[PDB]
Amino acid sequence: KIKPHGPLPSQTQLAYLGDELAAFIHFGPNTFYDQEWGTGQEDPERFNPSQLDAREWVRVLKETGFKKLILVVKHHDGFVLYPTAHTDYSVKVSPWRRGKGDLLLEVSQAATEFDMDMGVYLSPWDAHSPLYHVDREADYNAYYLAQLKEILSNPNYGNAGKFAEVWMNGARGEGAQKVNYEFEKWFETIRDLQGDCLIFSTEGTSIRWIGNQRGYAGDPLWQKVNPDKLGTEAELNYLQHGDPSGTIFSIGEADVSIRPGWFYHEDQDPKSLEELVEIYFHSVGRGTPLLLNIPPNQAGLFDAKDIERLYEFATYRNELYKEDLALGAEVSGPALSADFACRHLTDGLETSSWASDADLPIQLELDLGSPKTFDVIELREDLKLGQRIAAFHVQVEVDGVWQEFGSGHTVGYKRLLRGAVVEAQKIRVVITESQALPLLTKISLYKTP
Amino acid sequence: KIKPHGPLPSQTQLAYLGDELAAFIHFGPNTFYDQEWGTGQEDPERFNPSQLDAREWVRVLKETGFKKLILVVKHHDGFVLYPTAHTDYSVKVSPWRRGKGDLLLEVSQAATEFDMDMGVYLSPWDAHSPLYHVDREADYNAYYLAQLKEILSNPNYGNAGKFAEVWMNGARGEGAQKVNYEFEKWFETIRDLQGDCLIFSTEGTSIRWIGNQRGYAGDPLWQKVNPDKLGTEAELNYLQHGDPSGTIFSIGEADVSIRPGWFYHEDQDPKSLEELVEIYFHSVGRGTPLLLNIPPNQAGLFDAKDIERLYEFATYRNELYKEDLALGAEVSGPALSADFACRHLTDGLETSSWASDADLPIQLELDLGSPKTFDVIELREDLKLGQRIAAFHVQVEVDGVWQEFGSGHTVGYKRLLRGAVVEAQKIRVVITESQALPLLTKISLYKTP
Ligand SMILES: CC(=O)N[C@@H]1[C@@H](O[C@@H]2O[C@@H](C)[C@@H](O)[C@@H](O)[C@@H]2O)[C@H](O[C@@H]2O[C@H](CO)[C@H](O)[C@H](O)[C@H]2O[C@@H]2O[C@@H](C)[C@@H](O)[C@@H](O)[C@@H]2O)[C@@H](CO)O[C@@H]1O
Ligand SMILES: CC(=O)N[C@@H]1[C@@H](O[C@@H]2O[C@@H](C)[C@@H](O)[C@@H](O)[C@@H]2O)[C@H](O[C@@H]2O[C@H](CO)[C@H](O)[C@H](O)[C@H]2O[C@@H]2O[C@@H](C)[C@@H](O)[C@@H](O)[C@@H]2O)[C@@H](CO)O[C@@H]1O
Repeated sequence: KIKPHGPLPSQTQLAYLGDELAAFIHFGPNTFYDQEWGTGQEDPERFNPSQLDAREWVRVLKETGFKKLILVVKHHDGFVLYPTAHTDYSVKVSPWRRGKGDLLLEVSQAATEFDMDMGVYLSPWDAHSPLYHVDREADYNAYYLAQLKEILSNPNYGNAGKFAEVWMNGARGEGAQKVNYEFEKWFETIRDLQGDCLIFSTEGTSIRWIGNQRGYAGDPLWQKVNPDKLGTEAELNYLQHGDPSGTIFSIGEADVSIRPGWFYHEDQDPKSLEELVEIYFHSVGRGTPLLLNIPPNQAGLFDAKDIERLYEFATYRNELYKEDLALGAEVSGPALSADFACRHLTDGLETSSWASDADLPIQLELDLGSPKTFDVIELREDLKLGQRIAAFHVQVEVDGVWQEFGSGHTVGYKRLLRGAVVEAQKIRVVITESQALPLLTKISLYKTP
Repeated sequence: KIKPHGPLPSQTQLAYLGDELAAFIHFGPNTFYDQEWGTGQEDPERFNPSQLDAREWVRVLKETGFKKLILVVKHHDGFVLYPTAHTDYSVKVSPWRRGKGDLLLEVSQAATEFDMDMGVYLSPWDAHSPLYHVDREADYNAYYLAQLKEILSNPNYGNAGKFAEVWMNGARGEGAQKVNYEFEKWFETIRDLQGDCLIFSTEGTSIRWIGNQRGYAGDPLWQKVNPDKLGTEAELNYLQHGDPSGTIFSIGEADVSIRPGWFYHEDQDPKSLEELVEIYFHSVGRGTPLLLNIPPNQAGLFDAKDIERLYEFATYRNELYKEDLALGAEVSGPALSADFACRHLTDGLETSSWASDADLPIQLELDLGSPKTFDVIELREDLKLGQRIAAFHVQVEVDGVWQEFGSGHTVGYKRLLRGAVVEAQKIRVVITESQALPLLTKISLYKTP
């Protein structure tokens, strides 16, 4: 047996890493006020998306490869998009659905139909609530917690009653009240109702912020941190790269809007395909999920251009992965045992993996059997045994000279590394630094479309 | 009052950093044999450029903003491109210029005319020389040394007899003799003849390899290293990022070819303008020089496409820097003294700088006086006092919300950081990690053409 190394991921964490793509939905009063942050003074009468079709949101996301939908149900403005018992500042007083509307239910029904996992974003900062004050913070915490209970205990919310992620945004305006949150009590309730449901927060939960809203994970990206170096004043580079000596497994989730803003603005356009592809390689291609925000318009529909762009992005990915040019390639180099043999890297069996306790550097050489043309290499670690690799490089033989293809720090769950398009038959993967004996589950090669 | 921090750059190091752009020329038997490496078996009869014109090489490089030209005078194949006294394997037995050719002379004459600084590449690995053998190590070292003297002592070579850089490539083929080099003796002779002349080597000299041939400097890029971690087995990431605790100032030179290969190949084309721009931002824009290789063809001329590409590249840079949108902006934040005032960051005077010993984070806010449109910020440290900054980020105010523009690790001699195109009047530069109290000499803003 190989012993584990470092902090190990939970099954829910591994599941998210495997899923890769999640969608965010920011929609609410801000959409009608053409703004990014609201004050809590917005008029509920303005909230009337009469053409809203939550099933279309879910259908398009499902068809374009998203595996989770994180819905904003209360942004910083404090307007609640389901009929909570706990405030009057909700859809109950809006004309939408004649006051009888429940956006969390509408989305949940569609998600259940499509087997789309659900997340829920409930803003800690609340610019509306009279309880949002240091002098009333116990009451505000009870309000927040009561809403968690309403959302997470109702079998009609979630994907068949299940939530996969809870989002606790760390943002608060200059000159807001400095309310402190009862995080542990909140986390306890989340477990009680939803088990190992992932939580995004400023604290030492299973998901952290990557430290930017550009969709950019660092290299290295260690999916681990020490919770005592988080909080609202966590260093951006600490979030972006993680901690080589981290004590908990932590996914640095890469959130980014398809538009400049999180909410829909008529005068904005979605990112180009080119732009989304760069994001993809720097998020999913660095071993962390991409959480891409798609904001419905004032009608309650995704914008036509955004929809087109999501199908274009899905096509791109489907084409990228159409053929693994490394499948069945002969692999040589050191290997711990037959059970961890080199051939496990290209055998297309996800139940087989390679490992070596040899001295570094470790050099794996692939022979594709004939010259093939590629510009992407994919490597994967076995994170059930912990993240280990800290430096590697790749070379390709060109006219009898071993030339560089590219280099990196970490591998993680999955690392895509691009290089110049090359026609080659022999490739070397060289592991040069690792915290423990390296394991890899797969080496793949692709040509970008 | 301010004490220096860390290893300080030499005058020659600072001059190169200020110059930013160097050209490389790989030309020789390999050009005629359509290969990247040679064996020393190449036939000197075949070395016969129809129309070589070094003045044209120099003219174009000068007009396109290059400040130094590093010329290969002997590649791994061992063929010497000046009439050396120390081997018969040279242009003396070539039909070029009826056996009387001297490529170093032709280049130096033109370089002297155009005041183009000169570098020389003399390959340590020599596949031809009968002295290149462990049994004949001292004889090979004496051969290499004698050639350094031929090159570096002759007033007709260099820019008016001066060389700015000597290049000692670390590459050697796997099969080759394991000759060791008399580095210290070589460096002493280089100092005797050429003073502070920069040296690129695998050892602890003034220039190191960045660790790839893609034109990519890391972030961070510490322009310093510990010589005990260099040699041929230096880790690539160590070269690419430098050493936060480095003991010598070291420029990680970013060398890259305009083509896939270093030598000219008929079937290859130059990089796009877009590709060169990306390289630029990741080399010069991360505080290190770009050394761009332009290989003459079999006629001894630069390819017409390569030339056009060099002009397009120069045009781009000229446009980019045409207007500094931050000039004269009001700058607020902590400052060490009147001598180090905030206003020095945008006063246009290269002799005024800012510093602060305030507790981190240090926040500098610029007010441009009116909304301006930009997508690049430039920061510079004062490396005469040592490299210090280890983390910073930049924010811009958009509709009363402070939004991120971008973040990084190091600044160094010069850091360009691109962000989404924004129209803003107010920007914040926030320094969050620094090895000693931070200094900056300038903040500039540009719009990419
Ligand atoms: C309008 C806008 O761009 N605001 C950002 C703010 O984004 C927040 O998160 C996004 C997803 C969206 O819901 C926004 O409306 C919301 O304000 C950024 O806040 C960070 O957001 C990330 C998620 O991307 C985390 O939630 C993180 O904890 C937030 O940073 C915290 O709060 C900031 C105000 C700072 O105090 C920061 O140091 C904290 O960690 C902030 C990022 O600076 O930038 C705009 O405010
Ligand atoms: C054909 C080719 O691409 N060769 C590279 C080789 O490039 C060398 O340098 C360039 C500029 C050109 O003159 C090539 O003909 C020449 O072989 C690379 O060698 C590294 O080169 C850099 C400069 O870019 C430094 O000179 C560095 O010291 C070299 O690496 C050393 O030698 C290698 C063979 C490895 O042992 C390496 O770890 C050493 O540092 C190498 C890079 O691996 O790749 C091709 O051979």
